[PDB]
Order: sequence, then C-alpha cells, then structure tokens
Amino acid sequence: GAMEVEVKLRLLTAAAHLRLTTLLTPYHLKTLHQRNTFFDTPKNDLSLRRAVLRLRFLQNAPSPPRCIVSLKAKPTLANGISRVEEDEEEIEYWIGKECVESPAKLSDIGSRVLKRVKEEYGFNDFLGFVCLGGFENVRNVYEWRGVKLEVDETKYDFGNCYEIECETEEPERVKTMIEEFLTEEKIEFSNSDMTKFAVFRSGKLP
Ligand SMILES: [Mn+2]
Repeated sequence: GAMEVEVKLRLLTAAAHLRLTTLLTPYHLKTLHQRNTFFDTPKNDLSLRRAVLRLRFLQNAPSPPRCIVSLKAKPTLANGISRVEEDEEEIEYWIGKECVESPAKLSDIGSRVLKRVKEEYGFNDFLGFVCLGGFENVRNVYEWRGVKLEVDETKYDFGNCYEIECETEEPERVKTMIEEFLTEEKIEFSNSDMTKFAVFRSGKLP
C-alpha cells in the first residue's frame, strides 16, 4: 500500500465537537455516514502482525452506498501524527454486507486487497475468519486554509468519541495551524493516542 500520514487530534467533549462544527460551517464540503466492520481469525492473527482488515460501508448525507475494503499495516501514532501503510479497494455493497453475516464469503470475492491479505499473512482463504463487529462514525469534511479537515463523531456502545484528522505531507506545520486555531477558539483538544479500532476493541473510553 501507500503511506497515509495524518494529523490526529481528540476533541475532548461533545460540546467541543459541536462548537467546532459550528465554527467550520462555511468551509463544509460533505458529510459521510460510515459503518466500520472488522475481520480477523479468533486467534487475532492479523492484529498480532500489526494488521487491520476493515470493510467500511459509506453513504453521503444518485447516492448509492459504497463498500471499501482496507488493509492497514504497521501503524505508528505519536505526538498527534499517524502513519500507516494502507491498501484500499471498492467492492460491491451487497457482497460486503454478505461478508459481515458470513465472513467465510470473503473467500469468494475477486479482490486485490484480500489477495494481498492471503499472500502477506499466510492464508489460503477466509474460512477461519470471524467478524469482530464494528461501529458507526459521522465524518464532516471541510476545506479550510488549504487543507482537508475530517471531523469525526464516533459512536461506540460505551460512549462517543470525537476527533479531527487531516491527511497531509506537512503534518508538523498543519498540526500547528490546527492547534493554534483550536486554542484561539477555546476548543478542548489533545493528541489522539489510539486508533478508532483500538478504542473499539478496548471496550472503554480512552
Ligand atoms: Mn483516521
């Protein structure tokens, strides 16, 4: 895959998130409704090898829903900056849905990314895989001061979490730009130290 580098900051409260979305209103591009689902063996073979296999179902708020398969490998997350190798590929929506119900059916897709999972992690098929479940996220996308901001409201059983992300080749300068703005506007933030999947799997608020 290619390297995804992003600024990743946590917004500390629902009020902070609301204030930020209000402030960013003029810059709004689109709102995405995402359902993230994840797959691994019962022995956590992918996780143990620093890999996450996600099927994301998405819908923009013609607008057909989409399913994107992602393999993310060898992530780092430190000081508000994420770097991870990512491979993504669109698959048919109805096929993705079938796989959530019956993970073995991942074996029946002619997918580039799923072939890469088989080859790189030593599987001949997905008969041994389970669905770990998943969670919903609402992503607001803004075009602001030359960057694309993604503001996330992530819905877990144990509560919601809120983040601001920005994919960029200049993560230090962009992180500074964002932090200065949040500080001036008195919005509560910190570095994000956990991925959404890691929060999900922990079963508790970070
Ligand atoms: Mn992200």
